[PDB]
Amino acid sequence: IVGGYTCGANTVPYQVSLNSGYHFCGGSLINSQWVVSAAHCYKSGIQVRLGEDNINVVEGNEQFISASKSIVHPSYNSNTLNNDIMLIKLKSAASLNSRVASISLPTSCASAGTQCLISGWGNTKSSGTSYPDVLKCLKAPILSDSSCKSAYPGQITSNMFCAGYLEGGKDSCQGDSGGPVVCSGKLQGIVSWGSGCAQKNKPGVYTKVCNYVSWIKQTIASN
Ligand SMILES: NC(=[NH2+])c1ccc2nc(C(O)(O)c3nc4ccc(C(N)=[NH2+])cc4[nH]3)[nH]c2c1
Ligand SMILES: [Ca+2]
Ligand SMILES: [Mg+2]
Ligand SMILES: [Zn+2]
Ligand SMILES: [Zn+2]
Ligand SMILES: [Zn+2]
Repeated sequence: IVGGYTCGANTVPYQVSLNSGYHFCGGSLINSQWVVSAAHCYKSGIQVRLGEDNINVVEGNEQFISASKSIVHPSYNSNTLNNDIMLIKLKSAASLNSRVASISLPTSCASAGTQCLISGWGNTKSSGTSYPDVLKCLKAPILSDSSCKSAYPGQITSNMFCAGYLEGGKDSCQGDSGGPVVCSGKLQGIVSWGSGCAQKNKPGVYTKVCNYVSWIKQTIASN
């Protein structure tokens, strides 16, 4: 996350860290047994880490659980990143508390203008590499699809939306990947892609989760 701030320990209780021997992506807990993340974060051998803040220090509120199954969206296009969402099932159900909580899926999609919270342990330098050990937050509004499409002509579909600052400076970045974008209490986006990070006129692109609620509910009930 570039131009963000330190969230604070366990202030984003639904945030997860996907670890395959090191943190590689983020994700969101949707109930005690399932996590939603991005399909471009797909790997085999994933361990989910809940209650994290400093991912390099066992501070006491973590739960480390292995994934029993991963389901990448059936129409995921790795070339365009259209339908960039995946579901991970845990081997054991997590114990939810103040520090580990699930986030609610939306009833409707959110409007442009709406401010959201995005978080992750991803890169924090636009030009450089600096990876943080504690969770970083960023508040950004959803941009109109018009400015999104102008920034990325012929690359945006109806399953994506942009959020950010066209002036540059603030953005999610690699590592934040799969992470949450919460606006008004609902999970509305998944950190998917961008052009570099925090570049002017190159806002972040997010998966539009409100278009996947029936797939998510049907998939978790039958698995
Ligand atoms: N080595 C790894 N473990 C790793 C993990 C995830 C990655 N994801 C990318 C990316 O290439 O897929 C990537 N994810 C992005 C998310 C947001 C923005 C943005 N808003 N500018 C840009 C991004 N680029 N590389 C990655 C490398
Ligand atoms: Ca920790
Ligand atoms: Mg994240
Ligand atoms: Zn990359
Ligand atoms: Zn990238
Ligand atoms: Zn990524």
